[PDB]
Amino acid sequence: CMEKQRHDSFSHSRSRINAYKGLASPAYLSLSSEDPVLTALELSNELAKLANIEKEFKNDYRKLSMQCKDFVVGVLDLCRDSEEVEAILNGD
Amino acid sequence: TSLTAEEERFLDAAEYGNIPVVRKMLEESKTLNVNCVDYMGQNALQLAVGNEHLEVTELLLKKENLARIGDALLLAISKGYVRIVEAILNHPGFAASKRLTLSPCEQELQDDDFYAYDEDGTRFSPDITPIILAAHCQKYEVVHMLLMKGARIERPHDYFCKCGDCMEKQRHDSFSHSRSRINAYKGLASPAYLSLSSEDPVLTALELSNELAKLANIEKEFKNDYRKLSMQCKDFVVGVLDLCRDSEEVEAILNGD
Ligand SMILES: [Zn+2]
Ligand SMILES: [Zn+2]
Repeated sequence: CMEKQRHDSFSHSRSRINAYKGLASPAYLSLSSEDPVLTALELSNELAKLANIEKEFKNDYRKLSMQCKDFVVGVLDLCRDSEEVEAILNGD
Repeated sequence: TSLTAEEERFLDAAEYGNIPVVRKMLEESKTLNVNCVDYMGQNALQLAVGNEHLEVTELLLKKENLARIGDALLLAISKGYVRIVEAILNHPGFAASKRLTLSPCEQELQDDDFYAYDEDGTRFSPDITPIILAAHCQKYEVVHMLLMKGARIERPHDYFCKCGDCMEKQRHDSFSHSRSRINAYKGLASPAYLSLSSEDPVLTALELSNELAKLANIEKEFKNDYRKLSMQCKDFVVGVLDLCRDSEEVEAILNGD
């Protein structure tokens, strides 16, 4: 990370933004791992913290956290049974 | 894939609509059961219904023992395949049973995979009947067809009802109960269902709008849904009024018989 930071820091930030944009994809969120709603919530929190820290690409990280929030609310929304609602509102 | 070569050929012929190939495969073949489905795929009937093939769907429906016929009907109703809907309704399963009128969840013991979908659930909510789905889509032709069969969207009971059926539904899965009530009212408040449901549809729309507004006051949880449905009824009333071009039509709309 330090070697990447020494030269071309702008490309370093761009690469981090692109990697998080890949992680915060609804497709990647759903197909990446089991319990994708918890993963989406944790990733959204991490993106919000990074938006606080960076203070330069704040709109990008806010957009990505919005994508994660949209994924969480969309996964919740499609529930049509109470058991699905209970499973989403609390895991194993 | 657990499927064999001949059933793979039949499935691709049905999905791509190769009517001669499907007819050759399904006629006088000991093997190649018609209701062969992939592990996580679609039935031959579902393939021939999702892509409009009235001839292929009719050939599939010719076989007496076919699975997920109700799912094929729901797929055709969700779309505009009026001829496919008519063909599926002409099947002896719908004609000589209470299957069409009642919802997939509460029609019968539902042991047979009539309305069933790929593996676990149904294509739509288990509470959505064919007529409710048609009203949802505002399919005027399909709504009229289902009405001619006697399939009418039954009005849900009062919010404070205390009968045995409503209480039993309330005891477990109350969220699904509320979802079913919302879907039934969405079917009732369809402009298509409002117009084609009964005589004097403007009065029916006004009364239904008032009932929906009262329910929005009472529920305080799905207030936006009931406000949207009452807005749909108000739009229907104003639209029916608007199309008047003669004073007699205006007088008839502004006061009934
Ligand atoms: Zn590092
Ligand atoms: Zn009741």
